Amino acid sequence: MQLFDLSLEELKKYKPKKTARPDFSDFWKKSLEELRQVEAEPTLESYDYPVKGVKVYRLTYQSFGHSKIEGFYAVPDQTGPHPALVRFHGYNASYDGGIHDIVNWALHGYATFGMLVRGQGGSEDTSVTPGGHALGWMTKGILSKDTYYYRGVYLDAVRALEVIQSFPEVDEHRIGVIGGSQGGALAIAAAALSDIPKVVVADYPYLSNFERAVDVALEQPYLEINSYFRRNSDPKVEEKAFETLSYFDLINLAGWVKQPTLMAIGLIDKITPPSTVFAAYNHLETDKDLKVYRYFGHEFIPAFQTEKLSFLQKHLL
Amino acid sequence: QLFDLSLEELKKYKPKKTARPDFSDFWKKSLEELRQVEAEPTLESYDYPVKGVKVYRLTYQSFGHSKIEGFYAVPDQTGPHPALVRFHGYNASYDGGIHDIVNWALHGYATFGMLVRGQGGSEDTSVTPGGHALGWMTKGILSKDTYYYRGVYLDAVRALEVIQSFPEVDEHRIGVIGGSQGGALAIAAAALSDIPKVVVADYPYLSNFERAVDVALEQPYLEINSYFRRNSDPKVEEKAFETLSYFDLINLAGWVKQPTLMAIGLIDKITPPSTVFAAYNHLETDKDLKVYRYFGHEFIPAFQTEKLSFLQKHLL
Amino acid sequence: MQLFDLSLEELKKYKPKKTARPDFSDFWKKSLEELRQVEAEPTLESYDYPVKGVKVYRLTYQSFGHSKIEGFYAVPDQTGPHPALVRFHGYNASYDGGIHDIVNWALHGYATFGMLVRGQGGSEDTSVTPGGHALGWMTKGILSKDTYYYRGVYLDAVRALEVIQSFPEVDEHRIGVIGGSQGGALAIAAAALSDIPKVVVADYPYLSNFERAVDVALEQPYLEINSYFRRNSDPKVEEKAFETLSYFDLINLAGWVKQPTLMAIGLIDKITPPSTVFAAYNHLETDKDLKVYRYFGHEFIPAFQTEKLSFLQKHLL
Amino acid sequence: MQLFDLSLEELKKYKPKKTARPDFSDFWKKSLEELRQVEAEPTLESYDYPVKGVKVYRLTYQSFGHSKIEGFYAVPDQTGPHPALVRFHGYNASYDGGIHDIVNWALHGYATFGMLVRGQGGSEDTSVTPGGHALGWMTKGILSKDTYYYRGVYLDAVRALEVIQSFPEVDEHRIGVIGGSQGGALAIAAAALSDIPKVVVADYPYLSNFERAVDVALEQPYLEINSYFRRNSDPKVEEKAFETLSYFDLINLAGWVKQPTLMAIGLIDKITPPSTVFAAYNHLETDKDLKVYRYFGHEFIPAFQTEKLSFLQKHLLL
Amino acid sequence: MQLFDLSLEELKKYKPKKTARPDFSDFWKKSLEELRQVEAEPTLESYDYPVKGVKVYRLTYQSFGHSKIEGFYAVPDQTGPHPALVRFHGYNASYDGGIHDIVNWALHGYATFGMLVRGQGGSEDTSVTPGGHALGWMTKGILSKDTYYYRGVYLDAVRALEVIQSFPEVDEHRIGVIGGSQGGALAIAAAALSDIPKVVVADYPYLSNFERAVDVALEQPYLEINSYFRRNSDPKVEEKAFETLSYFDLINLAGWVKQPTLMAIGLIDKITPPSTVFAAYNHLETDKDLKVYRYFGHEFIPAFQTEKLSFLQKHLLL
Amino acid sequence: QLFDLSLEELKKYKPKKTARPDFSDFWKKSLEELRQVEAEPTLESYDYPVKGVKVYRLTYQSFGHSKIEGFYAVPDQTGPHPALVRFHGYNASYDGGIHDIVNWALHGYATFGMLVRGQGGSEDTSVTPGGHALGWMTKGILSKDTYYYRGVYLDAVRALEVIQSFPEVDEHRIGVIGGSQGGALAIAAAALSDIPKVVVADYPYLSNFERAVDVALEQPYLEINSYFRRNSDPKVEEKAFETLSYFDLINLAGWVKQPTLMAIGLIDKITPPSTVFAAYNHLETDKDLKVYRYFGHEFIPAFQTEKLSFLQKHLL
Ligand SMILES: O[C@@H]1[C@@H](O)[C@H](O)OC[C@H]1O
Ligand SMILES: O[C@@H]1[C@@H](O)[C@H](O)OC[C@H]1O
Ligand SMILES: O[C@@H]1[C@@H](O)[C@H](O)OC[C@H]1O
Ligand SMILES: [Cl-]
Ligand SMILES: [Cl-]
Ligand SMILES: [Cl-]
Ligand SMILES: [Cl-]
Ligand SMILES: [Cl-]
Ligand SMILES: [Cl-]
Ligand SMILES: [Cl-]
Ligand SMILES: [Cl-]
Ligand SMILES: [Cl-]
Repeated sequence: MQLFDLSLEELKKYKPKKTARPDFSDFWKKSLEELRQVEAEPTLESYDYPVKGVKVYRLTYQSFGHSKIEGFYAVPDQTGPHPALVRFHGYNASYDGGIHDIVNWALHGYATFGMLVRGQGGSEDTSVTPGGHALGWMTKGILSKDTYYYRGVYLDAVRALEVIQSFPEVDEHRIGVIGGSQGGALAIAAAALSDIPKVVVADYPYLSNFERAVDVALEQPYLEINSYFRRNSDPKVEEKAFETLSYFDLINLAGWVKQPTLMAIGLIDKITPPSTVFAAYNHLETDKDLKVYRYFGHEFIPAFQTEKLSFLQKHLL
Repeated sequence: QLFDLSLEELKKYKPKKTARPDFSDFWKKSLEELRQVEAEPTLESYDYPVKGVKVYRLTYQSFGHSKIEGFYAVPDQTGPHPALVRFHGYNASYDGGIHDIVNWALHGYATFGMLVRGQGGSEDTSVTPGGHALGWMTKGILSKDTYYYRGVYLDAVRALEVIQSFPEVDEHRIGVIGGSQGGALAIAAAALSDIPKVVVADYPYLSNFERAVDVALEQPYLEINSYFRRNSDPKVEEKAFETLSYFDLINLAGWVKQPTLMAIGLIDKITPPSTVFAAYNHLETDKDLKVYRYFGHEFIPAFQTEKLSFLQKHLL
Repeated sequence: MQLFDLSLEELKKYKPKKTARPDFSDFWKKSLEELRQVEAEPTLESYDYPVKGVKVYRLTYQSFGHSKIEGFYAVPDQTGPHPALVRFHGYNASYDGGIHDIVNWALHGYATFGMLVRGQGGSEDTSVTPGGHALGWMTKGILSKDTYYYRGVYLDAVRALEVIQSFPEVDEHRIGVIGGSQGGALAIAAAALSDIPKVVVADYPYLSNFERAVDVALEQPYLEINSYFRRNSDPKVEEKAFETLSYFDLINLAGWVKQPTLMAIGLIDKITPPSTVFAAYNHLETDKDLKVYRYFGHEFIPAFQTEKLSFLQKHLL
Repeated sequence: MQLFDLSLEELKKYKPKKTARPDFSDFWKKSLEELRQVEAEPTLESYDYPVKGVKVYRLTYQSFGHSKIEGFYAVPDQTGPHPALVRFHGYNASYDGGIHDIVNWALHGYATFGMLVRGQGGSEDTSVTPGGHALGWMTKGILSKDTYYYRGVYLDAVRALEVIQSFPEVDEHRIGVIGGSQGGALAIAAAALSDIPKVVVADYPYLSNFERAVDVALEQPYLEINSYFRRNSDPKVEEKAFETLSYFDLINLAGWVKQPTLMAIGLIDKITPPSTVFAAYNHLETDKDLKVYRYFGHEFIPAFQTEKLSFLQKHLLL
Repeated sequence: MQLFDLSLEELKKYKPKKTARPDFSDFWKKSLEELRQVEAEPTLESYDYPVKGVKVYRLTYQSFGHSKIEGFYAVPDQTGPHPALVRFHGYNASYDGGIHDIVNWALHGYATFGMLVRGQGGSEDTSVTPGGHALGWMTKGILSKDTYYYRGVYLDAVRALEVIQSFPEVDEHRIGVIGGSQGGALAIAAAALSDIPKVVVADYPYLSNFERAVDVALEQPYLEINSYFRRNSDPKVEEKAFETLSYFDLINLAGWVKQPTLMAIGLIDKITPPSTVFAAYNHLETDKDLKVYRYFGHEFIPAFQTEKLSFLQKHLLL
Repeated sequence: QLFDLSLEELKKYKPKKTARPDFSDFWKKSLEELRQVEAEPTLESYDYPVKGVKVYRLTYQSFGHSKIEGFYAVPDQTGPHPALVRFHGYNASYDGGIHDIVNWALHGYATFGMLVRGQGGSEDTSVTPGGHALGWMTKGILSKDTYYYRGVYLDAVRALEVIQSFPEVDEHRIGVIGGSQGGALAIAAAALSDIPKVVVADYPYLSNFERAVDVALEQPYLEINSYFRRNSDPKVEEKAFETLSYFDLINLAGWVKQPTLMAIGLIDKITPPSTVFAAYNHLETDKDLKVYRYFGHEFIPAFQTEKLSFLQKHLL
C-alpha cells in the first residue's frame, strides 16, 4: 500500500477539538454506577491446554446489563503475586478466544485475561437492539449513549480490571491493559475510567475522532457508520449518531488517562487512519510515547512487539 | 458468469430435508409464544409527496415483546383493499423502502414493509447468547430458541395477523412478497400462517444452508463460514447446522399451500441457483420458477412484469 | 467509497469559465432549424402492462436526421389534461425501456414518456460514424459538432417535448423534464433549448465540464474520451474534440435554463464527479436548488426521491 | 490467470454443430453483390514516417454502404512486385492506426495495409443504428443480418483484398491476411469470402461459436451480447440475435477457407476462450495448424511470432 | 474464499506417480557429500530480547557452497538438555527473523532455531544465478538440479539439524522440525535427508507435486514457474525445469520420512492447493496424520496450533 | 488517472542529489574492476525467419566474471552500421526480446539486446549477502559493492565496449535505448561511458528512490518497502538508501553529455512522473522530455515516432 493520510509533520500536530458534550463525565459517572450495581460473581473453571508452566482457565463475570462476560485466563504456574494483563481483541478479530496469545503472555510472566468483546469473540450482550442499524456492531444502538453497543463493552473492560485485581495471585499494583485497534481503544478507555491499570499499550487504537474517521477511512469498520447514514438519510439521525459517538470517542477519553501509555501506528493503515490515531495520542496528557512505523498498516508490527514487551517488562515485570 | 449446477441439474436438485424430529414442534411452540404477546398495533399517519395514497408508520408487538415497525401505504379510496406484506433484503433497507411501499399502494395494494429486526428497522429484544461472526446470520446460532431469525419469522407471521385485522384490508386477498431474505420471509410466513393467499419470492435466501456455505461466493451466507473460522470446535458446527435446519426453506417449503412465484438468476453469487432451486423443488403447491440466465442477485425487469401480473391475477 | 473531489466548501464556489465558442448559440439555432425541418409524424400504439389505472403506449416520432425515436408512454387512466414528464435514462442504463418506472410515474399522476436515447436503450440513430472512436457513444463523431453523437440526442429530447405537449390529454403548461446522469444532462439541455418544460429535475447530471471531468472521473463513461485520445495521439485531435464537446457541455447550456431546477449530487460519486455537477449547477441562473448527499455516489438516493416527488408535485400536480 | 475452459484433450475434439441458416451462402452472395456495386475508387496519399527503406501511405477506398475505409499502407522501398499483407486489428485495440507495426511488416518485406475497422481504429461506418444495443459494436444492428455491424466490416475486409491486389507493385499471388482476435476473425472471414488471399494467419480468432462464447467468456467483448440481453429481456430478441450472429460466426465460415491457415491460442485466454477458438479451427478443412500455448492468454505470444514470421516467409516472401 | 480443488473424497485418494528420476537418491547422496565437505564452524552470539526465562542468540554456520546461514536461537533459561526445534519460515514471509515466535517456542520449553532461508529472511546464498528466471526464488537455477535454489536451502536445513544436535544443551534425541508452507516443505525435506529429527510438523507444505501445482494454484509463488515458462517458450526448457523440480518435490522425498509426522491443510488454500498437500501426505509411509480444516486457507489455523503444541509436547517436551 | 505532482510542479521538481562524497570514487573503482575482466566476447549465428538481417547470440564476460548475453541483429548489408544497445524492463524480457531486436536491425541498426542479470537472461555471479525482499531490487542492498545493479550497470558499460569493438559497427554512431529499467540502464551507461552518442529513455526507473518509495503505487519500487517491512532496524533503512544513492539517476544524470530523449506518462504508477522528471531535471545536456497525459507505464505510440525520428536524425 502507500501513504494517504496527513503528512507525518501534520499528524504530529493534529489535535481536533474535543466533541464531548457537557454531560460527558456525568454519563460515565452514571454508567459506572450502573455497573457497580451488578455483582461481579466471577467464576473460574480450569481449562486444558498443551503448555507447560502455565495454568489456563475460563473466566466469566457479570457486568453491565447483567451480561455474562468471558475470556480465557492464563496464569504463570509459580507462586505469585503475578503482574497481570487484560488483553482486548480487535473488532470481529477474535478466533477461539485468542487463547494461544493469552497463554504466551502468561509464558512471558503475566497473569493474562483476554476479555472477549460482547457478541464478537465471545461473551453475552443483553443490551437490546433499539432499531435498525448497519451490518455490524458499530451502529448498534447508536441513537443514544445509553443504548450504544460500546457502553456495555467499555464497562465490561472496567469490570474486567476489577475482577482481575481482586484475584489474590494477582499483584493489583502491576496490572496493564493492552490491545490492538478496537482492543487498543478498550485499553485506553479502561485506563480513563479506572485507575486500576498501571500502564497502557494500544496498537493503532480504534474508536477515535469519529467525525474525521468516516471521511478518511478506506476500509471497515468505521465505514459501517457511513453505511448506517446511507440507510437513514434523516439529517437529525446523523447529528444524533455523532452525538452518541462522542461519549465513546478516544479524543474525549484520552484526557482522563494518567497511566504511562505506549501507542503504535502504521502510516499506511487504512482501517484506523494515522490521523485518527494521532488524534487520540495528542489528547493524552500523561507519560506517553507513539511508535510510528512508515511501512506498516493495520497489522502486526514486529518492531512494535519488542517495544511492547520491553515497555511491559519495565513497568510490570 | 455461470458457476453453479447446470440448468438441467438444477431442475432436479432436491436435497434431503434436514428438519429434526421436533421441527413442527419447535414452530408450534414458537407460534404459541408469539400468540402470548398482544399485538397492540399502532398507526401514525406519515406525510409523503404522493397523491391517491395515505402513508402510515405501523408498529406492533411481537415475539420477545419486540416492537416491529414499517411503513404502511394504503390506496386513498374505499376498501377493502387487497394487501401485501413486503419483506426487504438482508441489510438492504434504506429509509424503510418507503418509496417502493408507496408505489405498491399506487398499484392498488395496501402495503406494509415490515422492517427486519435491527436491520432496516424494528427492535430486537432477543439477547446475544455469545460470540458470533460480523452480522445477523450467526447471532444466537447455537440454539433454535435464540437464533436471530426465530424472532424475524415470527414478526413476519405477526405482520400478517395485524394487517388482516385491518378493516380496510381484504383478509382473503393478502400476498407476501420479498427479495432474497425478503423472499425467504415470504415463504416462511406462508408456511407458518395460512393468512397469505399467494407468495412471491425473488431468489429466496436462508435455503439449503449446508450447500450454501460451500457454493456461495459472496455475503451473507459466508457469515456462517466466518463464524466457524472463529469457533473451530467441531461440535459448534454440528450444533449451528442443527439450529439452521429449523429455519431452512427446504424444510419449510413443504408447508406452503399458497400459489407461489419464484425467480432466480443463473449467475447469482449471493443466493446460488442451486439453493434457490432446492427451496423451489421442496414446494408442493401451485408454483412457478422464472429462470433468468443473464441475471444475478439484483432487480430483474422481466420478473417485475411477471410479479405484477401474478399479484394482479390473484389479488387485484 | 470515500470523499475524493474538491471539498464541499470549494465545490460551492467551483464555477469554471464557459468554454462555449463564439458560434455557440448559432450552432444550436441552426441545429434546432434542421430539427424543425423534420415532421414529427408521431405514432401511438397501445401496449399491454399489468397495471390498473394507467394506459401504456409505445410512442415513436421522427427527429434530427429523420431518426425514429421511441419510448414507452404511460398516462393516468382518467380524464385530463394531465401534467406530464419526459424522463431521460442514464448512459447505457436502460433496461426494457425503463417501462416499470414510466408506469409508476404515471401512477403518481404524470403522463410520462421515457425517451430512449439513440442506439442505447432504444431508438434509431441515422447519424453516420465519421471515423474511429473509443468503445462507446461518448466519442462518436467527436471531431465535429455537426456529427457528434449528442447533437441528435439533444434534438431528440427537444422534439420529445414538442410531441408530448401536442397531445390533447397533456397540459402543455405542466410539463417537467427529469433524468439521472446522462438523463439529467438531457433534462437540463432540453430546458435550455426549449421553453416547453416548466421545471427541471436532474440527478448528478453528466456531460458537464468535460475538460475537468476527464481529469477527475475515476470510472466510465467520461474516461471514454481519455481512451479516445490514447488511440489518436494527434494533439490537434484533442483540441478539436474538446472544441466539439463545448457545444454540448452543461456549463455552457446552463445559462439558458430559466425553469425552476432541482439537482442532486453524491459526494463520493466517481462517475459524475461532484465538481463537474457543481460546475453545471453554478452556471444556472434560475430558481434552483442542489441537494447534496455526503454518503452517496452515482446511484439511487432515497432522500432525493422524496425531494424529487415533492418538487414535481408542487410545480406540476 | 489459470486454466478454465475444456481440457486440452476435449478442446482438440470440440467441434460444435454449425449454426448457419439455410440462406447462409445466399446472404453472403447477396452481400458480396452489394459490395461489388460500390466502386472502390481507392486513393493513395504518401505519409511521412521516420523509417528508411519503406514508403508509407494513407490508403482509403469505398466499400459496403459507400463507407470510406482507411488504413496505413507501407511498401518496401524497392522494385516489386512485393508479397502483401492485409492486417486486421483487434476489437477497440487500434492505436494511431497500428502504423508502427504496419511499417515493420513492410520492413520484413511485405507491402502491408492495416485496414481500420469501422468506427474503431478508423474508417467510416455509414450503416445506421436500427435501435438500442449494448455499449460497444458487438450488438449494433444485431436484430438483422442485413444491419449487423460486422456485415460491413467483413465486406470492407474483402474489398481491402480487392484493392490491394489491384496495385501493380503487389504480387496478387502472394497476398496473406493476418490479424489477432477480431483481426484473426476478419482474416478467416476474408479468406472464406474471397479467394484472393493465399494464406491466413489468425491469432486466437474472435467472433466464433457465439452461443458458447457468451457462456464461457469471462471478459469483454463477447459479454456485450450478454449485456444486450440484460437490456432486452424479450425471448424472441435472443433467438433473433443468435440467428443474426450465425451469419458471421467463424464456425460457419471456416468451411469455405481453402488457404493454408495458421492459428494460435493461449489456454488461459479469457477473452476468446480456447473452446471457441478450437471450434473455429476444427471447422476448417484446409491445410492448417493450431499452435497451442499453455501459459498465455489474449496477448502477444513471442513463440507464435516466430511461427507467424516463418509461416508467412515460407508461403509469401519465399 | 471457497472450495475449488478436488473434493475431500478425491483428495484423500490423490497420490500422483512419483516423478523422481533414476538418479534421485544419487543426487541427494552427492549433495549431502558436498555439504559434509563444508565445516559447519558455527558461531553463537548472545542477543538481547525483552523476555524472562529465555536466552536468545544469533546463530550462524557454514553450509553448502560455503554459504553463511543464520537465524535466531532461543533457549529456555534453565539446565538442559532441552528438547529442540528447528523452525523454517514461509516463502518471503520472514520478518525480523521471526524472532518473537522463536522466543515463544523457547518459552514453551524448546531450544529453538529459526533458520533463515537463503536470500529471503536472511542468510547468505553464494550460489550463482546461471541465467534468466522469473521474479523470485522459485526458478533461480531451475535448469539444473545442481544449480537449483532449493538445493542449497535443503542442505542448509540438514546442516541446521547437525549444528543444533551438536549443542551440549540440546537433547539430540528430542529434536523436531517444524514450518509452514515453504517451512513445512523444508521440515519434510530435512526429515527425509537426515535421521536427526525425531518428529515433523508441516503446515500445508509447499514444493509439492509441481506439475499439478502450476495448473491448480491461483496465487504466488507456484505461479512463478508459470511466469518463467512465459519468458522462455522453448519446450525443452519446460521439460528440463520440471526435471529439475522433481529432485526437490515432496512427493519424491516423502517416502524417505520415517519420523512421526503431523500436517495441516485448509481446503480453501489457494497458495498450496489441497491436492498438492494431500499428494505429499499420501506419499508418506510413516506414523502420520493430516488435520483438515474446511474453512481455512494459507494462514494461521488456531485449531492446528493446539494440535501442533500437543503433538510436539507428546513427542518431545514430556 | 492523474495522481503525482501537477505538471507545473513536475517541471520544477529537482530534488537535491543524494550522492555520497565517494560517489565518483565508487564508480571509478567499479569501472576499474570491470576493466580487469577481459570481455572475451563470442558470436554465434542464430536462425530467425527474417530477410535482410543476420541474428546472433552474443555473450561477453563482465563484472564478477559474469557471462552476459543477448541477441544481436545486424542489417544484412555492408557496414559500418549505426548501432543500438537496447535494455529491457524489469522482469519484462520474453525470449530475449528478439523480435524487437530484429525490427531495430530492420530499421538499419546493428542492435544488441543486453539481457539483465538473472532476469531476461545472463549470468549473475554476485553472491546474495543476506535476506532481501522478493525480487532483485533489494539484493545486496546493504552495500554499494554488493548491490544488484552494480553488476548490471557495469554489464551495460561493457556491452557498449564490446559492440563498439565490432568492425561492422560505426563506433561514432552508437545509441543506448530502453524502457523504465531499460531507460535507467541507458542513462547510467551514458553517464559512465562516453561511447554512446545519444540516449533514449522511456520513463526511466531507479530514480529518486527516497521519493519513489512514497509515491509509487505498484511494483517494483515497493520491493524496497517490502524489504524494510522485513528488516525493521532503522540503520538498515539508512544503509539501504545510502546504497541506492550510488545508483540513483538523479546522481548519475549530471554526467550525461549525450543528446537525450525521455518520455513519461502522467498516469504512470510504476515509475511516477515526479521520479522521472527528477532524473530529467538533473540532466545538463542536449535534452527533451516528451510528456503524455493519457499514458502510463506502457508502450506510447506517439513516442515511438519521436524515438525513431530522434535516432534516425542522430544515427542514420
Ligand atoms: O472452540 C475452541 C476449541 O475448539 C479450542 O480447542 O480451544 C479454544 C476454543 O475457543
Ligand atoms: O532487525 C530486527 C530488529 O529491529 C529487532 O529488534 O530484532 C530482530 C531484528 O531482525
Ligand atoms: O528461448 C527462445 C527460443 O525458444 C525462441 O525460439 O527464440 C527466442 C529465445 O529466447
Ligand atoms: Cl438505535
Ligand atoms: Cl491496512
Ligand atoms: Cl449462540
Ligand atoms: Cl469523428
Ligand atoms: Cl438492431
Ligand atoms: Cl538456470
Ligand atoms: Cl488462501
Ligand atoms: Cl545485503
Ligand atoms: Cl501504469
